[PDB]
Amino acid sequence: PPPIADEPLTVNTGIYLIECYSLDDKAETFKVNAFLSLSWKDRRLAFDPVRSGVRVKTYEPEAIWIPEIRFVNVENARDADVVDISVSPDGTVQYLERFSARVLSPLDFRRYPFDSQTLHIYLIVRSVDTRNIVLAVDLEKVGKNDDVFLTGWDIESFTAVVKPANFALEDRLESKLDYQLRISRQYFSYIPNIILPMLFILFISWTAFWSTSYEANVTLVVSTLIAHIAFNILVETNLPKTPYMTYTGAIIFMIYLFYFVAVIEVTVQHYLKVESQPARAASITRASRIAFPVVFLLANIILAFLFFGF
Amino acid sequence: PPPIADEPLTVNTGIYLIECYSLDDKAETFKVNAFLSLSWKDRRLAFDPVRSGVRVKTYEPEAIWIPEIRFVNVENARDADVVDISVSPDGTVQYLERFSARVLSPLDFRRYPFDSQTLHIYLIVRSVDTRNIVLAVDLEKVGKNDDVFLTGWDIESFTAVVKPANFALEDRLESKLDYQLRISRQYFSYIPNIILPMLFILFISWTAFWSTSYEANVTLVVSTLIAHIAFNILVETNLPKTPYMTYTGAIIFMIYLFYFVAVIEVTVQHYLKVESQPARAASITRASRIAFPVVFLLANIILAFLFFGF
Amino acid sequence: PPPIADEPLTVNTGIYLIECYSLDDKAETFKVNAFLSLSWKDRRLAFDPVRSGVRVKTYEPEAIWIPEIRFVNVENARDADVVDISVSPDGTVQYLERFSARVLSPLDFRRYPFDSQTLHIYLIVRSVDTRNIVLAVDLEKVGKNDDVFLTGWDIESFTAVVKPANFALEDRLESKLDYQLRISRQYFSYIPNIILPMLFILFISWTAFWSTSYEANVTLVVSTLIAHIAFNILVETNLPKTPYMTYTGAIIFMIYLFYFVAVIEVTVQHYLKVESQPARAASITRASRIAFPVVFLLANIILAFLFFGF
Amino acid sequence: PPPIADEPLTVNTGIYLIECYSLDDKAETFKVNAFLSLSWKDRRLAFDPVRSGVRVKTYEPEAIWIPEIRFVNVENARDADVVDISVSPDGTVQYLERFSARVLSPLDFRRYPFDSQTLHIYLIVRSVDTRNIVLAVDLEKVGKNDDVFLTGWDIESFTAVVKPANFALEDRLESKLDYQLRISRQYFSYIPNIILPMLFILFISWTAFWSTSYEANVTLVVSTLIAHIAFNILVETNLPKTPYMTYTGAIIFMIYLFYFVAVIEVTVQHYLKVESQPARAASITRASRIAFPVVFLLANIILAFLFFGF
Amino acid sequence: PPPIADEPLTVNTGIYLIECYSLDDKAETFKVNAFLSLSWKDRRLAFDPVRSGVRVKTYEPEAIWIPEIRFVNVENARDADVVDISVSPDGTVQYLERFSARVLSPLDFRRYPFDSQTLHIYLIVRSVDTRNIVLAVDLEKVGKNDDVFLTGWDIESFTAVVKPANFALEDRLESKLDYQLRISRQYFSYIPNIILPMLFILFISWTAFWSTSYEANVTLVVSTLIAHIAFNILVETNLPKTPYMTYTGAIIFMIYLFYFVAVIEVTVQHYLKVESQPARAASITRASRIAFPVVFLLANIILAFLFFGF
Ligand SMILES: [As]
Repeated sequence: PPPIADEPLTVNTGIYLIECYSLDDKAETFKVNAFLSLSWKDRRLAFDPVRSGVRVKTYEPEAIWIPEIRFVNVENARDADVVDISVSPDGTVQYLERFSARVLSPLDFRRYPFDSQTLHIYLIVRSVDTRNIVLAVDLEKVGKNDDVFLTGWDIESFTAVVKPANFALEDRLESKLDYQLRISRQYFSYIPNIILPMLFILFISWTAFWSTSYEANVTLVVSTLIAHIAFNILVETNLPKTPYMTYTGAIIFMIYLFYFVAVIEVTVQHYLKVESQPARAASITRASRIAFPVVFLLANIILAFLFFGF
Repeated sequence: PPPIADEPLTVNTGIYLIECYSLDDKAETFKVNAFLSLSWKDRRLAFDPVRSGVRVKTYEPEAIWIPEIRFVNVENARDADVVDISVSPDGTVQYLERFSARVLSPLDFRRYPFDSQTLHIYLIVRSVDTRNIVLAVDLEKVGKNDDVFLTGWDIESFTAVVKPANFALEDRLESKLDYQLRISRQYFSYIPNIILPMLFILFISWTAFWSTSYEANVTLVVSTLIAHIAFNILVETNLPKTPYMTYTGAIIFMIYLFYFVAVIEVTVQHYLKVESQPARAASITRASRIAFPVVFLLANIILAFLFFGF
Repeated sequence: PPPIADEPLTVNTGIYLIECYSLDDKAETFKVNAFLSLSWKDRRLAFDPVRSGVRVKTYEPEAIWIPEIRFVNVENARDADVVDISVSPDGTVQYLERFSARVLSPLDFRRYPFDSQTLHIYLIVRSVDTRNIVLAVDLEKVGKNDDVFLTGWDIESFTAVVKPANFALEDRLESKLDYQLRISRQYFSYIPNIILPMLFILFISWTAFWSTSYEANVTLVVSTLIAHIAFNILVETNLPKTPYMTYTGAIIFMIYLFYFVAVIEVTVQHYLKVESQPARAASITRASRIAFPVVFLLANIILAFLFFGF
Repeated sequence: PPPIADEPLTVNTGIYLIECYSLDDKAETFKVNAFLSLSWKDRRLAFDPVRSGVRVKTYEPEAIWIPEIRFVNVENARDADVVDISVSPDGTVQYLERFSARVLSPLDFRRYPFDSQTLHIYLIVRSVDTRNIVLAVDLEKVGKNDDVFLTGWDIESFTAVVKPANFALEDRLESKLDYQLRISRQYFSYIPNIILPMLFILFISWTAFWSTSYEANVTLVVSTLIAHIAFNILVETNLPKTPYMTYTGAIIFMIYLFYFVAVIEVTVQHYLKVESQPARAASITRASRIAFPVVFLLANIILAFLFFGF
Repeated sequence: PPPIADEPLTVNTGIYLIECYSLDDKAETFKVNAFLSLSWKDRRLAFDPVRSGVRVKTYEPEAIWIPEIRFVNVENARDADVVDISVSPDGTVQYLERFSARVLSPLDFRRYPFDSQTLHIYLIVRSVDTRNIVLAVDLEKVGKNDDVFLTGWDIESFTAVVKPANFALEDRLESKLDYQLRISRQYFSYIPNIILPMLFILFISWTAFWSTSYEANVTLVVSTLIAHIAFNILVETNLPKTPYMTYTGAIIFMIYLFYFVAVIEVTVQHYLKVESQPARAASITRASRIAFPVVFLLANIILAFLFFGF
């Protein structure tokens, strides 16, 4: 029984994030528990303040006509309990629910450990024989507590795109709003636990530039190459199959090279020291001790620049 | 209370993919959230536009008779909320729901990292005492947004087989339609993370063709063979037990060989260099340095051709 | 309101597997989505074909009395939507639902990678003041599509034990039926990925029978022993804690020995070659080169026979 | 509308375990699916057998007053469907539901691999203005099938403490019963997969008591110490953070020592063989070959005794 | 239909923890099952003890007006069954439910293995046209059994902040209470399983201060460094991405250093012993044997003090 109008009826929205959690980088989802605040004029139930009852009248959902506000990017039906409904005299309705649903917004792992994100929540609404435009009421959208969690993410700002996007979808127009959740990652625990350890093994790797024993140079460059897989694999696991290239996947891969040419040297410092030409060998080995850490720290300035600096 | 007809009543279908996600290579499933668009003439509730009400009359599901459209290949009951029902004058019904269910379509991992897929959604409908034929209405089947996600897959085309398949199933005929979702994989993250690293270790493996120390040749060929298991195991994990042979399972296995004959050589370059016949040894070792990388790159053109080229 | 009878009322059952999936070796469960087909004579609602309406009358569940058919070996309440109910003239009822529940049937991993299974679905029904006997109607039990999936398993046959098992359970007799799903595993991906790789490392292991360097023989036999744990652990993970012995757990363990005595040899080929008695040493080493691969392939014929051949 | 009585009304309980499963050592829970059997005299609905109807009258739950029997140690609300209600003439009610809930009973991992357990299910009931005492009816408590599963546990006995525990809880007395599920673990798969492999590596560890090469003794004692972590870590994972000491955590830890002093020896057999005093060295090494396996098998008799024998 | 009052109506709260469990360090949640005890004067249904019925009258929830008490920090809607409602003569209501919900309270891993925690449960209540103030009744808040579990945590005290926090939230004041659950961790299983094993490997690490073989010193210091990752990774897994530094993450990282300088020494004890200057080498090696374990145990007093002592 929709509110007989003279034009496209505006429904006024708003979301108060109460709880945020389980951001799942693999799945590219995250769970939210918030308030949903709808309101619209349904003159059809305006009500003579003095003549009867009081300032505002309380209805159960079954009584009033309520707009079907579906969330767009959600796994399942949003999971909402109704908090209160309050019809003002002029026929204005005040709806408030408290839903909790897991939201499917994409993430950009291009700078992985040092990435900032922008999550979305949507809200469409399909029309009947009066059109429905949704729009935001920013006093109910200051949604976000001073307790909004989201482990391992700094939360920057919950805003929303005031202007809705009105489509035609199957001979019935819908109206979609964009609620924006901006977050930066807490890179850090990525250092003592990934970056640093990763580097350390790389350095030991090429301690075999001050060594002559092939036996203890393969026992050296090869042992460390293994541990790098232990890190490549550790990192690769908590991260989805991007069709593009990650920052850490870059360096984690660039690293794979400095182990190949590392193993190339140790190898050549021998077919060239069993060829009785140690003239050359400890000339090369001697060089490597510079070329490598340089080319590296060089290729990291090259690489790091390539991602953040551009 | 089904619509009294003069022949098999046609129900007109359509699916607008809203969200796509969690394609699960192991489970051979994927989750979809879409619009379901049904429509049929139920002359039984045609309604004198002028004489009463308006252009089109809105019903709740309980009022009208609605056709039971079950999805065929689904784990559980499809999970739908109803968006709107609109009976036209002539007795034509306009049904629209917005379901979300996880769909069990098979995948062909024969070219694994470089595979294209064709997912299916089904929709049967069993008949009563008027026969039901389903068929597609292509304005509600343009289903698929410009936002359809499906991480790590390029989505090519959502179409549908116009001609339904009508069975006899238990003394009651059913009608099944075929909705087709064609996707190609985003192979790539498979290179810096699998293929390349995998190859690199293989090359280091046979750096022991320019070495004479058995000690550092086993510390060499054997250490790399381990890391290959680290990749065989990593790859074997995100991939089901195909009764056939994968492409990467091919080369990942072909590889296992170039480590066995590699370890064969290093081994023989010694029972033949402690047999005071280094005449032969460094004749073999010398050859291996070619035979191997050739036979390999040869067997990869042979293998690769065997899969893609045929 | 149960159908007043003159004897134990027979309810006629049937299950059409529509979808099969998520067989979970660890959990010993599997999920099924099928048709449930019940039927019984309730003369109490026979209905004068000519005198009124038509050939058959359609009821909602609330109207008719329907038998409580519970599935026995199920995690939770079976998850069924009703497809149609059709009372024939003589008072015969035609019930059809389409449930989906996850089923707890045990598996026998005794031949693990090469095992065939026999899954069960149950269906009890408890009685009131007329006894209920269930029994199968084999036209609704041809249940199983030509699309029944079950990844990594060949499906052999869906049948059912016609004769029900009628118990006394708490001063009320119940009647249970046995629906049988027979499957063989798709052993194979177990070869290029487990068996073969496992063997290869074992062979390299005992390449140290043609070597004299203890340094490169422990670097040899020990490195491979590690990789075998990487396989024991890989295999042990996707497999429950059987109180009995698995086939692959056999050979995977038999293998642990050929590494212990392998490491015994290399070890003794030294306290007996530093004891200036290489007379003996390269007599033993020389032998091992046969004893081992023989005793092995021997113990595998012994072992394999012990499991399959008996 | 509770049954007007002359004293504390006894409600008669009973539980028929139908299914048992998912015992979760980490979570200290387990799932059960059983019958709940309640019964009480509500003279208020006694009913003249001859005068009307029949022997016993069937009610829906809404009609009768039923006692709120909550399970105490449960994660969520118990998940029950009602099987039948049958009021006898004298006003006696026969209630039967078939719930399934996951139960939070603690476990004692003190003897871990060789531990027996005693699970609990509770059932309280709070009173109104007639007191409620619960008590057991042992014909409906023989609950437990001949099919009760519980993977990896031998089920010994389902009994119940006849005398209830009646508290005062918030100015209203409750009555709690204790249903006892006694199980022993199927230790075994813990031997070929943990205990044995664990020991084997320990033995190889100290094969370096018959060796003199420090290079191949560290390559020896150290490589095995790693693999022990692979087992410490494997075992530690499927086991919660006990504030006390596990048996296997004992020996798994005692083991850590025999690798420290093992590495101590190999180390000292060298700063004492490069000190040109091999007089002593191969005197120690010689001793270790006994002290170790003895002190070990000794400390295991000491340790094992300490846990089981006391 | 809220209770017509003369001022802000006080609702009297209380929570009897019945069950506690699944504290999830990664998720920063925990599950609780307790009694919720509300009470308020609704003079509107006072009732002439003598004139009618009895001492107290029992209502179903639908009859009375009940206050909407939502829990604040909860994932989903709290999951409550109602235990009893009892209106006293004066119009006093006695409400009692038994909810079970999972609670999102944050934890401070700053002292990780040796940390004490303070969990929160909240309870807001929004007002209508009489204000609602909640407040605690400490006879229904002694909530907590003598059976409160919470595996791997010692439970210290369940109390509550008597003075509520009254906000203005969207032109309607709410009232929030703070229920406090204080727990200390059962550090311990962290020693035989983490701390000790971790240390042991560190000690073996630097057994290469009494060794001269580079081959057996890298096979030494490097093998142990790996095992440390096996522990860093084991520990890092059951612990969230703190933006701050953990205690064990400190020492687990401080440790990474004593392996780098350890490997630095062994390395330098060689480019300085192949430089025919063993004068210096076995002067350094000799020193390390002290500097290390000291600087360590020193840096641990330094470190441990830095966390607990301040
Ligand atoms: As190694």
